[PDB]
Amino acid sequence: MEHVAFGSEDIENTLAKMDDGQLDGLAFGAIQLDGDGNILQYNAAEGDITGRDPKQVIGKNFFKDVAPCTDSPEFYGKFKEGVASGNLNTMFEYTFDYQMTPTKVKVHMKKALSGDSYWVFVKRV
Ligand SMILES: *C(=O)/C=C\c1ccc(O)cc1
Repeated sequence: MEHVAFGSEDIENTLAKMDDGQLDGLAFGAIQLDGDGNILQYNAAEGDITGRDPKQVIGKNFFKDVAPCTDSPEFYGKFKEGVASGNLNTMFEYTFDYQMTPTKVKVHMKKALSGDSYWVFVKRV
């Protein structure tokens, strides 16, 4: 396992050194996005929540294609305001119900170390 705690204060620094393989070792769901909503990375722990197959979503748009539930001021509204402001760091509970059993999660969104990339972290509550 990759020993990194969900919500860590320097998680962006840590996850910068990892590759596709290493991100599969985390105890929580991790998704990388560009500033538009396209998925750049998707770890196996996230797949173990949504029934989604990582390889088949990478390149698709999160808010438009993959996960319509997040297309809301409560989720997508925060992302866009962060992508706009040049900073994002927020944690909240959400429910995923698209093509899946309604599942309650804790979500964490934080700007990455790179310029136009954002992290979405998911865990069960
Ligand atoms: C509503 O958000 C639907 C779905 C969904 C699919 C994949 C991931 O990673 C989160 C949420």
